[PDB]
Amino acid sequence: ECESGPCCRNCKFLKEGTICKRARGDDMDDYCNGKTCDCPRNPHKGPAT
Repeated sequence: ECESGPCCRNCKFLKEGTICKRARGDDMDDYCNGKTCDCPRNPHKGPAT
């Protein structure tokens, strides 16, 4: 599969812990997980990253 959400390369998963969107406050960024490029969610409402 080519899960084309360039939190991938073009198709290929980034380095497990590589931010899509540089969110801050509640959602502490949005890392591609080696598995998925659906700009994956990172809740962690409180502690950073």
